[PDB]
Amino acid sequence: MYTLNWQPPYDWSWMLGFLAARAVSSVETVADSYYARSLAVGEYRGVVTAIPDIARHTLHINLSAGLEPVAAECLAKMSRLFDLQCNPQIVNGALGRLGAARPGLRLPGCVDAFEQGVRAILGQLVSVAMAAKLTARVAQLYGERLDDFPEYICFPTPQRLAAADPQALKALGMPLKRAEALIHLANAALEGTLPMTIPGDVEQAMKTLQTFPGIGRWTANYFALRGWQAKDVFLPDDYLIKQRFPGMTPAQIRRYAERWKPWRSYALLHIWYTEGWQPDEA
DNA sequence: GACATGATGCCT
DNA sequence: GGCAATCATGTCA
Ligand code: NA
Repeated sequence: MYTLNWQPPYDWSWMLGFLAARAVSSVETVADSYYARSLAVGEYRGVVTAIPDIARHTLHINLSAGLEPVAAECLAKMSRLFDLQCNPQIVNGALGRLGAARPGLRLPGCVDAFEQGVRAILGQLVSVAMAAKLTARVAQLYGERLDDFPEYICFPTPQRLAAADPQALKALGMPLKRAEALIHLANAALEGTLPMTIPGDVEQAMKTLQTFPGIGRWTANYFALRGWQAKDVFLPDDYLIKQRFPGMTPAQIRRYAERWKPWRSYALLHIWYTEGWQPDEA
């Protein structure tokens, strides 16, 4: 019913492929031509479907009945998930050769910052496939099924996670520190200690998110990128990044990444998806 | 089974 | 730089 525009080029197969690898069973459904998932805007809940239209560079958003009242907030969420604000002619004209290979590359955002936080935490150490299994387990155990769309389940809400038993989450296959971290993150969301949208001083914000238990530099940086759609952050502590920077240490990688300001976030994404990439020997 | 390795948090 | 950490895989006695 709703239509949003985007500025070509846009690589929909990469975006959907990125979201597919991380899809939580019963929450999201990712196809080649569309994306769908349960969605809760406050006491309102339902299913959102995003169907791109490469031809007319338009994204069609469909909403089940229960979300109609809060349509705009739903559109705002899909626009942050799919990064429709992106001006590729600017980012590429800044990353040079680094982006030449994938010009329609976008920053996968999120639909709800608290949810992205959960994911960030359970995305530590393990592979993308195991973090996905973990998040599915947490969802099946703490989420709520939709009334009118039984196949779907809503992602666990902060209140429910704040009440959870640490051991109950642990027994799902995660370290206790990780389980406790989720419980603390949920309590921050409950009271508002968790910035739900990008703040004025991202750096200072991350610095504070780093005081929470179970949340370190990788998690806060990753959260900022995905949950706040922050455009200028790098993940030097990332397992695949250290592998892209053979030998170089995190701090090194840091000064080296600076050359990509203020689009470091996009650079991280291009480097993640450039199989044999390596730094241009200084 | 005792290890050790693959895929972040946090302390000294 | 080391200790803690979970599930999955691969050695080795
Ligand atoms: Na911390």
